[PDB]
Amino acid sequence: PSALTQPPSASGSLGQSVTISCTGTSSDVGGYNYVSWYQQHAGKAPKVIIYEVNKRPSGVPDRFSGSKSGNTASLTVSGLQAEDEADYYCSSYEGSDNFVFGTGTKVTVLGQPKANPTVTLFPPSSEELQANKATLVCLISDFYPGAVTVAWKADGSPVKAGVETTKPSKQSNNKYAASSYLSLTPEQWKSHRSYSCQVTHEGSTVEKTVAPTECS
Amino acid sequence: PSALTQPPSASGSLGQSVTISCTGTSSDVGGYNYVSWYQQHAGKAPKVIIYEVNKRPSGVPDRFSGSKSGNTASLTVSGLQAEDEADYYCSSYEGSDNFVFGTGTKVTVLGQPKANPTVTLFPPSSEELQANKATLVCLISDFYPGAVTVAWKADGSPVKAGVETTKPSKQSNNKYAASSYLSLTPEQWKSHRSYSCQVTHEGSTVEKTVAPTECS
Repeated sequence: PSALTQPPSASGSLGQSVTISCTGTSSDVGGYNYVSWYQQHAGKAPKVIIYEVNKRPSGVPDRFSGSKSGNTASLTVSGLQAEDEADYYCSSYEGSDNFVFGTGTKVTVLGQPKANPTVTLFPPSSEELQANKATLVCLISDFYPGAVTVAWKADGSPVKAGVETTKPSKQSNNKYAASSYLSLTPEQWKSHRSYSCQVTHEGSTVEKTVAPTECS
Repeated sequence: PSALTQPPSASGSLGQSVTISCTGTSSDVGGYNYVSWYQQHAGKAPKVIIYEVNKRPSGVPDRFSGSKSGNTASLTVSGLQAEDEADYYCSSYEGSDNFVFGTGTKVTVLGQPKANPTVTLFPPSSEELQANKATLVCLISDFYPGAVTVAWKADGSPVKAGVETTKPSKQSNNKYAASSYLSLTPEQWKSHRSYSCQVTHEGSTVEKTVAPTECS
């Protein structure tokens, strides 16, 4: 048997463009015209962007393009914008009711501005307290690239315990977002002068502090 | 569109019959009797394991039952093997220009006891408002298996905009954790009576309700 052959790397820079290969055989891509191009975000829906070798779906943007050339179908995504980072799989009709897929391509943009994160600290809410538990959410958002560390602090002295810190998702703007949490008893909470959230990105350190004051 | 609701996570032990749904919004009910179940394992690509409602593609093992009882496609793995662990996306071709995939269902083979999320909602920090910002963060912790839905409400109204759910991460306790933020303008924050955060997970659903209150 066999798959379909794409190469796993189509890198380009913004404004520019990229040109992905999907090679089949005269049994799938060669003979039938039904070659489709999926766009897929990390472990999210994929969707049809190209379907009958090349044609526009309506709500698919104006510049992903498909080509056929023998055993080979090609997507050329012209003009490159950030978000085009994805995984693009092809599909080729075989016969006797069966569709076969590709190795897929991870697409990468370059020249995307780097961002130092917005760091929002959240003190333990009123009800959290009424229930008698306390949690601190450091919301580390809007960064790029996706390397960022987190540290919490007792009071100057550190907190290397209690903390769970999710590691970085990607959002609607092709910028990354992560969070960190200190789970503590309100004892602990009302005991200390302040609890910090230190967040470290491409050399730019940020520290946000929280003191029992709140409004919550 | 996002027009085929699929569960966040399904799970069983080796031997359990795991049923999976694609519930379609209004549209072509009894109108696309042409739904397709597709796998994705980590790092592979989408093997379509069901076409035309109940039809098995070449070499799909008979375990992988399929039906569409009424508005609802229901795949059924009628004997869980380890390798069944995968994402599952349904699909519907609603007229040439329109291919739709379900939201996606993750199948886990039970490796820990099942553990429903602790939904904890944080309200805009006092200070943050002092800076004219409004952000809420729904924190979702300590769940298994790690595949969870999030929905927000502005007064029982899906807040469709400004939402940024992340992706499950392994916590040192070997359970998952996610978080959805919501960026807002102060005025809009006050101008709503309540805000809730509803997190769907394997039958259980948790919704946490929040409201504007002051200090200042």
